[PDB]
Amino acid sequence: MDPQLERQVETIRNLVDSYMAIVNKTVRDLMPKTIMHLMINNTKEFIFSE
Repeated sequence: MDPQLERQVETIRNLVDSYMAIVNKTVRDLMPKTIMHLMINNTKEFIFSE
């Protein structure tokens, strides 16, 4: 299967790397936004109002 698996393995690996690059961009973006929405702003609301 070496004539096939060699190419199939390389094909899959390149696809995985590209897709994971996209996922890393998305998570880097979401995390600061998620933290601000749920943690910092609620703290400001509590300190002023509660």
